[PDB]
Amino acid sequence: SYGIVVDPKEVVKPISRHIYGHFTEHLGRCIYGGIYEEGSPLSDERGFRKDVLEAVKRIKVPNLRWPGGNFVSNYHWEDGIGPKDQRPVRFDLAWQQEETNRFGTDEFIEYCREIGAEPYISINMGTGTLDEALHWLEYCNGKGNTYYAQLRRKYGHPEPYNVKFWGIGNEMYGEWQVGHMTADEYARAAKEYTKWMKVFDPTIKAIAVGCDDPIWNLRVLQEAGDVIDFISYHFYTGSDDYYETVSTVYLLKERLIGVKKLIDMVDTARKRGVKIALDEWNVWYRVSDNKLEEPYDLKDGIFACGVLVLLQKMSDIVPLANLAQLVNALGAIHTEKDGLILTPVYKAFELIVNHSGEKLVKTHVESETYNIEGVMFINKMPFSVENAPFLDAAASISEDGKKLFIAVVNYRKEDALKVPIRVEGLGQKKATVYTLTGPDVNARNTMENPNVVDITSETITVDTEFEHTFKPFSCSVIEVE
Amino acid sequence: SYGIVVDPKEVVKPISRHIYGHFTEHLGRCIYGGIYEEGSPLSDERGFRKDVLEAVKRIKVPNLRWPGGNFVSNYHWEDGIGPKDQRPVRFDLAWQQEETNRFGTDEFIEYCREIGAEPYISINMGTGTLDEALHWLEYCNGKGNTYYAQLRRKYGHPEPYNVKFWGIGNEMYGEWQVGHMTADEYARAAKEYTKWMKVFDPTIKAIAVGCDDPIWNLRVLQEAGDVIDFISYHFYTGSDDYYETVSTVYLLKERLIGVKKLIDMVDTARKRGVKIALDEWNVWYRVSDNKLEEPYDLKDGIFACGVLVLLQKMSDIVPLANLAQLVNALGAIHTEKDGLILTPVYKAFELIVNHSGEKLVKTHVESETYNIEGVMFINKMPFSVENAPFLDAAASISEDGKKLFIAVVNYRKEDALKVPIRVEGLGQKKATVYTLTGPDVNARNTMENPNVVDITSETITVDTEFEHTFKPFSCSVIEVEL
Amino acid sequence: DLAWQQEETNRFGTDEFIEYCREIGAEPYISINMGTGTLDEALHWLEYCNGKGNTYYAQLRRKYGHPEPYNVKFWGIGNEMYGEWQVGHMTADEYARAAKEYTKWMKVFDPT
Ligand SMILES: OC[C@@H]1O[C@@H](O)[C@H](O)[C@H]1O
Ligand SMILES: OC[C@@H]1O[C@@H](O)[C@H](O)[C@H]1O
Ligand SMILES: OC[C@@H]1O[C@@H](O)[C@H](O)[C@H]1O
Ligand SMILES: OC[C@@H]1O[C@@H](O)[C@H](O)[C@H]1O
Ligand SMILES: OC[C@@H]1O[C@@H](O)[C@H](O)[C@H]1O
Ligand SMILES: OC[C@@H]1O[C@@H](O)[C@H](O)[C@H]1O
Ligand SMILES: OC[C@@H]1O[C@@H](O)[C@H](O)[C@H]1O
Ligand SMILES: OC[C@@H]1O[C@@H](O)[C@H](O)[C@H]1O
Ligand SMILES: OC[C@@H]1O[C@@H](O)[C@H](O)[C@H]1O
Ligand SMILES: OC[C@@H]1O[C@@H](O)[C@H](O)[C@H]1O
Ligand SMILES: OC[C@@H]1O[C@@H](O)[C@H](O)[C@H]1O
Ligand SMILES: OC[C@@H]1O[C@@H](O)[C@H](O)[C@H]1O
Ligand SMILES: OC[C@@H]1O[C@@H](O)[C@H](O)[C@H]1O
Repeated sequence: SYGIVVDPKEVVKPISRHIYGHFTEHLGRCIYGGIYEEGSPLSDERGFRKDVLEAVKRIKVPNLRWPGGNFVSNYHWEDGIGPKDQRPVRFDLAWQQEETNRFGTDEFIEYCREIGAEPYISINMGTGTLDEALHWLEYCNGKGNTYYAQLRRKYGHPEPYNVKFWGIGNEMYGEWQVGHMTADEYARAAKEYTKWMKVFDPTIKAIAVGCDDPIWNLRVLQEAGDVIDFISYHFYTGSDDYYETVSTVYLLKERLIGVKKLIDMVDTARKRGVKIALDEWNVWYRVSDNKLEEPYDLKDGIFACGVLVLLQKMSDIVPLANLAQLVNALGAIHTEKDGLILTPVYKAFELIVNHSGEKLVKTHVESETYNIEGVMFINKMPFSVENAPFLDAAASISEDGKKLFIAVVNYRKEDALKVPIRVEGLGQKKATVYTLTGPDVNARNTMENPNVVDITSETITVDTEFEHTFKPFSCSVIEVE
Repeated sequence: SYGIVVDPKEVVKPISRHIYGHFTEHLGRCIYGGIYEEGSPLSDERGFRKDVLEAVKRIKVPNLRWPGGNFVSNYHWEDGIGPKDQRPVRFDLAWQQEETNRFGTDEFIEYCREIGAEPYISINMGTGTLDEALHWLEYCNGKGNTYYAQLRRKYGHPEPYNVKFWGIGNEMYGEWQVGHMTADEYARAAKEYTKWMKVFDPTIKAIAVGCDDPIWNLRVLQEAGDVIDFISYHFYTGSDDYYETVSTVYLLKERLIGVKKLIDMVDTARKRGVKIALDEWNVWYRVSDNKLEEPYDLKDGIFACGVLVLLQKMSDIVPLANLAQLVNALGAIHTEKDGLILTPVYKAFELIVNHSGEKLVKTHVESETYNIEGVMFINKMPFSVENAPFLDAAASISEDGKKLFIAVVNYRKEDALKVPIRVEGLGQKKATVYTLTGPDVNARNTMENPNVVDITSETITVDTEFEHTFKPFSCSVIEVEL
Repeated sequence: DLAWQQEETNRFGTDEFIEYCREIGAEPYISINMGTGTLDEALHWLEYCNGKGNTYYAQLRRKYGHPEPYNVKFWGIGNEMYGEWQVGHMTADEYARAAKEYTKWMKVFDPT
């Protein structure tokens, strides 16, 4: 009833490196007090929190999304460039804060270079214009003599930033968004912005706004599916119950398959190979204010491990994903003036991203399954999932072919699971198992106790067949050879 | 590389018995000269062709759809009831033929009763009205003193017919349909007709029209997803090329998953458990006239075996399917005045429905796969399929738990496959393999040679592990006592 | 009659009109009713006039005295359907769709 079979010689498909993306919005203390804090003793002279930097570098961010989120739909990017003391203070409608614009495009790009991430910029389609977006693109990517390319040089960067990922609006369907649009308006607008941005720089990838309204999605695909590269999906989940939280990995799975099928049903989109960008996702159900400082526990970190494992298996369909968000706001990392906490959501990335290959290999998993009905998100919406596995895994190998990584999530709350594992043609060797778990499903890290939830390692002896006991509510990578 | 592991003690889900249903339209010689031929030396006292009747009983039809198809969207069911001599001759717009109406509701129900099939009636939403559909339903199902219930009694049938399946229109999106509608029109009308019909008889199942247009499907699910029970899907396929034909089993599979996910995306539909009725499907690509006598070959019968195995594994999403059509028109069975021909499409049904269980059990298949880019249907539309298997299987067990059926399709065009099969906890014993096969991919049965493509039986010995050599382009059922 | 507010006895009808046409040597040109009429009703008029087979309305023309088809060549698909004075008047989109529908099925029955 439980077992795992891996064939390292059978490569199924690449795993897109962008599944491990992140997102920082100008919301609460995400940016100001989070990644950035002028005159914190913990910041360098650019204002970057150095302790945050060290934690972000450790999870090897492939791409970073900015600046929103709801914020970008009332953000004018030119307010954020040039001599800092000359930048206007603006009232942000989305989260109802004064915004000083001291963190703006050039500082965001500097932050990306620092951490090694590809910038992923979202444009303003609420109060912004086509010209305004093309100017932002020209500023970042232009290598000619246009005014905004010159302006980037004048402000201290001769070389183009080459921003590759551009988000065509944020959540333009929602009544909460400034300048929100109907399906027809947004679909025509997404086609218009995308096609002209691509006339200026044909190398960019454009992410168009998707949601759960299947008519919305289809209008977007029908109208813009000849020029866009992704349609985005946002997924937020969770409740006080353990199984109700972690099972929604498998709800997310069905949601994604649905969006994929929509793409399949629009010839031009199916033919260009439009894909999905899961560009916002996390647990989010406890907090509902303008700071969103959700206190993640181990339960939430197991959900996060389950998503990363899922994306390794589905990255051909969903090559771009971005946890919402990096710091403080729905934060993987929580900061205080005098330190930081690494939540179990952070730990999920610290585990998977440091123990994972570039190619997915044939993995066949035997598992008991369960059915569940629960609630999710801040409004406690009911959902159900059928046949969610208690045990799930994905095996990957490194580019060179020297290392095998078997990630295993044991969702069982109540019991450890002894699992026979088979690996075809594997010698008999030593391997390290890295395990994320904690003392109970509501365990948390604090300033006082920063490692209640942490990754432990043990050496084990491995063969073509072997068994391993996986603790309850845990995720482990068996790193071999 | 190729292998099959079955666990007969792990029951995955039931297999809906309605996946093997059939469809007879008033099209060309499907009815007149097909199932029904008044005065033929081959017909009984009701005018039913007896040779056809024997062939239809052999495939254990679980439900039979009638009378269309494009036909029904200009059919007035009252034209086909009462003393046959007084039924009016009509010009059928769909297929441009005079319809004498000598085969109508009472004859159809009698036909269904004779073959043991549940009737499935489509209603006319092209030229018909709400009243007219209500009256048809009252005639068939009314147990009271209403005019139409009394009329059914008067014409010789006191007991109500209890027709369970009702088709809410046919292909109402297509410009070829008489009275075709926009999506918003049809979605509102489907809601209106279904809801009042269920006020008269809450026990019926309503099938609403779906297609390949996702906006159409979603209007229908959004507007009527609170009252309909199924959304229908039609699937026609085929080309001259062997792989282009059989691989579209797997195009269908993705089309179905598509429509299922549309249902998932409409909360009222999803919560009501709205399913798919694949209520027309076949190979159709050679003939384009008003008679549609598509000359099915073995390649086409292999596509059909592939669909039935697929439906065994997906019947929880697609519990109702109907091959189009039973006789002559896209015909599984082809008739002439002096006999009939069983096509390999008919043989697919002969094989699977006689050798299959009621519950699907755990079946893991190893198979090499292939990708293809082809054309399909009379207009040769391009399609592509990714990772179609060369080998597929579904294992099922009988209701009592005492017979195992392992259906296996070898799609390879040229080579036999010796496949290792494991059945968990099986003793060593004898079993029978029933195999639908023929000499080449284009083989056909004829009047002169009715058995070129047919089902063979042989004893083999099985055990917990055994092997069997499966002919190329063949389907087999290994039937085992447990 | 709603259009001219008169009692219409119908003592002059299709058969008398055709007979009048044959008397004067004119091709009949018949306008159909798209106000209170239906597609079936138009098709039945056409079948009565032009059918040469065994359809109910062809037989009906024979029963009333005229075994040979009338072969009416000109059919008016509606009259002034845009006008508010017309019974059952239509918008452009409604009339356009209906004209296509009536015309195409009438021509399936008689393509001449
Ligand atoms: O991540 C918080 C908010 O979630 C989504 O509703 C918005 O795009 C973002 O501003
Ligand atoms: O803000 C998170 C939201 O919950 C869903 O309704 C919104 O569309 C999704 O983006
Ligand atoms: O109820 C709204 C919830 O917000 C979204 O992320 C969840 O998917 C949606 O179901
Ligand atoms: O094969 C299972 C799912 O159905 C397909 O359409 C999706 O691409 C895939 O992830
Ligand atoms: O498993 C833990 C990760 O692997 C190491 O390289 C990272 O620094 C460490 O945190
Ligand atoms: O501690 C875990 C770190 O990640 C591993 O890859 C490093 O070698 C190991 O020391
Ligand atoms: O739910 C599907 C049903 O399961 C079987 O028991 C019935 O015969 C079949 O029609
Ligand atoms: O079965 C042939 C025709 O195919 C479909 O187009 C129609 O519903 C049916 O009349
Ligand atoms: O008649 C078969 C047809 O080809 C497809 O476009 C139609 O919708 C389908 O019903
Ligand atoms: O021309 C298209 C073919 O008719 C339909 O049945 C096929 O599915 C459709 O793709
Ligand atoms: O047939 C099983 C299909 O696989 C999944 O991708 C769909 O949700 C489910 O209907
Ligand atoms: O395998 C063929 C079928 O099994 C027997 O009952 C059927 O009559 C026979 O034709
Ligand atoms: O002939 C094959 C028929 O199918 C079986 O069930 C019958 O016994 C067998 O004779």
